[PDB]
Amino acid sequence: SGAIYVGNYRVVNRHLATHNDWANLVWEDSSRDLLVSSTTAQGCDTIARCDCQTGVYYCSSRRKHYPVSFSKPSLIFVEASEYYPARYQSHLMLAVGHSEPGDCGGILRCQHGVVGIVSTGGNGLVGFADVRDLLWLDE
Ligand SMILES: COc1ccccc1CN1C[C@@H](C(N)=O)CCC1=O
Ligand SMILES: [Zn+2]
Repeated sequence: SGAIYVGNYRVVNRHLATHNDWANLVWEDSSRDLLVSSTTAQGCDTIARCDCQTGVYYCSSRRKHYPVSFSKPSLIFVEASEYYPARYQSHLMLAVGHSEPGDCGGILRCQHGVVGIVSTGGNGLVGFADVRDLLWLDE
């Protein structure tokens, strides 16, 4: 679990969105595994606007943060789960590291701010859904 809070927005993994997230929907994209809902409270996370390929992510299945190198956002084939059939997920970044389904929502950060959230894993890889291209999150 986990979310990003910036301004009047809440960014979560689309497959973990609640009834309240869907009742206050701002934007969602199944191909990216992202959903953004509106909030009444003001959030103060900072979104990165950069092309970093190194950062640190939080792994709840180890209660640890890990430094990683990751690929630039791209279209990657993701095996089926109970939430999606096998498909290409867009705007995904991969790194070598540990990830279990419950790790989804853990933040990946660089020196400029939040880069994305855990969205995929297995076979010793971890995948992060990018948010750096969503410029409207700041306004
Ligand atoms: C071993 O599978 C994983 C490991 C870490 C994280 C996630 C998974 C598998 N997964 C993929 C998600 C997606 N983005 O398509 C949907 C929910 C889910 O359980
Ligand atoms: Zn950066």
